[PDB]
Amino acid sequence: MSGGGVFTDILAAAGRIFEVMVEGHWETVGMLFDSLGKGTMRINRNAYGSMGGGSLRGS
Repeated sequence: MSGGGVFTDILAAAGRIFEVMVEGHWETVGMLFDSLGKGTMRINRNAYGSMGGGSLRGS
């Protein structure tokens, strides 16, 4: 554990810290994201009901 052994564990810890920290980040997103993810789905669908299959056809 001299060199990168411990350091990688530190990396593993922080990564895991940040990771569990990240999960919580998206926990609140179900709110902010919903403001333009749930309702957006409608925007996109409509924006795709013809705009994304005939006008631009996504290509």
